[PDB]
Amino acid sequence: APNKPFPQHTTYTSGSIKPNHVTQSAMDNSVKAKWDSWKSAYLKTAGTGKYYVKYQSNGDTVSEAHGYGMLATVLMAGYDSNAQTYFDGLYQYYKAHPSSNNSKLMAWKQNSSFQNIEGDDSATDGDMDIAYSLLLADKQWGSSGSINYLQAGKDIINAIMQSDVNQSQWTLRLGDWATDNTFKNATRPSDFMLNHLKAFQAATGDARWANVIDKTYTIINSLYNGYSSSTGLLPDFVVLSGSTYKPASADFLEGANDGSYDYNSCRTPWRITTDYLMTGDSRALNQLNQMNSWISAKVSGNPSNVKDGYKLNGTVTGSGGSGAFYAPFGVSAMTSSVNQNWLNSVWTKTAGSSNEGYYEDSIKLFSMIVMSGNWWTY
Repeated sequence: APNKPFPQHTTYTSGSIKPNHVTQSAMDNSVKAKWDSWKSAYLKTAGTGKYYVKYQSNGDTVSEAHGYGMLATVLMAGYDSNAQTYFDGLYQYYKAHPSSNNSKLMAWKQNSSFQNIEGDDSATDGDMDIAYSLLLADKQWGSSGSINYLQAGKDIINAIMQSDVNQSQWTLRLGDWATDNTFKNATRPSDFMLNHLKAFQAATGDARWANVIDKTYTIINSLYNGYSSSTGLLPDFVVLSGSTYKPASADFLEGANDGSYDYNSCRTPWRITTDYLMTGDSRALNQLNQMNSWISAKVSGNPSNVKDGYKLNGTVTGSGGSGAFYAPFGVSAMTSSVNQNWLNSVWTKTAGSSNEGYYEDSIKLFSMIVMSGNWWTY
């Protein structure tokens, strides 16, 4: 039986808050309902012994989606009696899709027949969530069964350090391909999963992870003060120019909003706050607090007014509402009791929302796990 069955009712750092206009059991049951709806839409078989996550309508996948499936299945054990079967199947799918640069990392994208497409290099975020999910699996089920989760997790973590970390700068690369002069020093703030990195250090003893945590907090604060002092917002991509990290310019890698708060960075208020929640580490607290203050004022406290993109100065770039964007602000709102009403509003919006699509629904689900007090770490 699972050692950390959902719901764990984790105690987060002192002074943090959870929604308080609904009961704890209503929250737990909302998460349960969202998990059932997520799996019904997104969690699919992938040939015998394998599962995968369908990230788009045509049945393609990416390693980001894979790692969200792995993470969710382990967190939802205790509720979902098939959690370990799903997790194991997802594991076997990951093992069958090694990156062409480091065989412990994952080839980032497959078509609907599970063949690698668009290049078979890794993506650092998918790698990191797969790695973290394996440490959680060791906690959840133990490593004595048919898969030694802890060892699998160490092996991928060491690979991330080997191939997905720039060890000159102690920054996370975009992936194991990102080694040339244009891309080697670039980093994606949505990969700043500081609390995953602490877990990596704990599992391996490698203090290089501490170097990356330290540098990454320095970058967050440099960009905050330098580029987003009134909003707290971080750009989709960051580049090193001369002495200083800066937002990327348009069409650096994905599109026109590469130096703005867009579809990558919408995850940062979730990923960064989680370290604070779990540890009390206050090194991004001013940045997160500024975000809370700015967004809740920007939208007059109504989560339906959050748009799917902003410039770093707070100018709207998005054209619509999106749970990928409102739900992570719910998590950052948890830093202070001054946001109680705003956090309650985000909760209600998120829990009451319809299925929007793989990306939005995954982000809402994790945000709900966190807001309900059910996140936990290695």
